[PDB]
Amino acid sequence: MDPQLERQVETIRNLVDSYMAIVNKTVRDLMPKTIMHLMINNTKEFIFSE
Repeated sequence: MDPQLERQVETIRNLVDSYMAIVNKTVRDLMPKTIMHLMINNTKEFIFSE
């Protein structure tokens, strides 16, 4: 299967790397936004109002 698996393995690996690059961009973006929405702003609301 070496004539096939060699190419199939390389094909899959390149696809995985590209897709994971996209996922890393998305998570880097979401995390600061998620933290601000749920943690910092609620703290400001509590300190002023509660």
